[PDB]
Amino acid sequence: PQITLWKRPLVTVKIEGQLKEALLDTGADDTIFEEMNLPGRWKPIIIGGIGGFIKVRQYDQILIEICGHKAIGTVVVGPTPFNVIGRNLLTQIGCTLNF
Amino acid sequence: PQITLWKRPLVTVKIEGQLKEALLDTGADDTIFEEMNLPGRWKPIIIGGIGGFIKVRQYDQILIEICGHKAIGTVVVGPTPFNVIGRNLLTQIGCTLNF
Ligand SMILES: CC(C)CN(C[C@@H](O)[C@H](Cc1ccccc1)NC(=O)O[C@H]1CO[C@H]2OCC[C@H]21)S(=O)(=O)c1ccc(N)cc1
Repeated sequence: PQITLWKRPLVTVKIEGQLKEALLDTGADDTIFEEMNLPGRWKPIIIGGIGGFIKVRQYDQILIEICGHKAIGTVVVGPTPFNVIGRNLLTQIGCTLNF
Repeated sequence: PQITLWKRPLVTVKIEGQLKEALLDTGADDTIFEEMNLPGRWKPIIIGGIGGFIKVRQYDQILIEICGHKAIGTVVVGPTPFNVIGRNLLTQIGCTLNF
């Protein structure tokens, strides 16, 4: 689909059988979600944004189906105000900026 | 232009006669740059990110020429790690996400 930027680019996402709405974020290198359980071993890491840093649990080879397109990649879980689909998964679905 | 997301979507921008590189950020509602001087009256405001909040000076009707395309809108000045072009200005240049 083509997505204008007049409203937040939110998309419905299915992850580990759960339905969530996530932000298509070209400014995010990685994907981060609110607190939730995920398969596989995780490593505690820290990510930095505008105004500070947060501790998060890193998961690898996580399946996400975002707006009907499937992708596997690293997914980070922590206290984020919004679920963010970062470039690590945007590339997988063939997402591009165009103007 | 078409912009894939394998690398950071950095673009060269001219603002107040200054040359800067800025991040095309679909996850940012507003545009914010590192410390710099700008015309017009400003109001101190606060913005929130992934790991906290920062105090910033808000400027309205600021001209930016991003990749050769012109836009006027609110520009926020504060301690951001990267210059970010938010949706308030992305919409003006006709920026869209496509997949
Ligand atoms: C630090 C910047 C490069 C911005 N980043 C992505 C960006 O889209 C965030 C994504 C985002 C969105 C909502 C809340 C927090 C973070 N938005 C943002 O910070 O914008 C702020 C300025 O305009 C305001 O609009 C809301 C946020 C404010 S980030 O959240 O910190 C980030 C950094 C690293 C990773 N792996 C993932 C995300």
